[PDB]
Amino acid sequence: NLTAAESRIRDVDMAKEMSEFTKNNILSQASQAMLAQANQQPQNVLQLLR
Amino acid sequence: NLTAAESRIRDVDMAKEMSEFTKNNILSQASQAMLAQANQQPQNVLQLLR
Repeated sequence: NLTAAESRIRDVDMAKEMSEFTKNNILSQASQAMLAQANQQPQNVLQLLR
Repeated sequence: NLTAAESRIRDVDMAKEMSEFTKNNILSQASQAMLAQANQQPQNVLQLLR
């Protein structure tokens, strides 16, 4: 029984944690895509200058 | 007569005790099979990771 409680504190439910891993990754990839879009505005500013 | 009483305390009825032997063994074998089933869940957890 103590093993059970120990595990409930210590052992992660790797199913849910896998889903959180998935999620955090795709949020990172998306975020990077948003950077790749963010940093393209200045070049049309240049098109106004050029 | 005292021999009879002695035996009733001391002498096991090996028929019944044989049946208990049978029983305890098959419970052990079954239990082990349940372990062999128990320890296969984590590998489908891996299939979620992999």
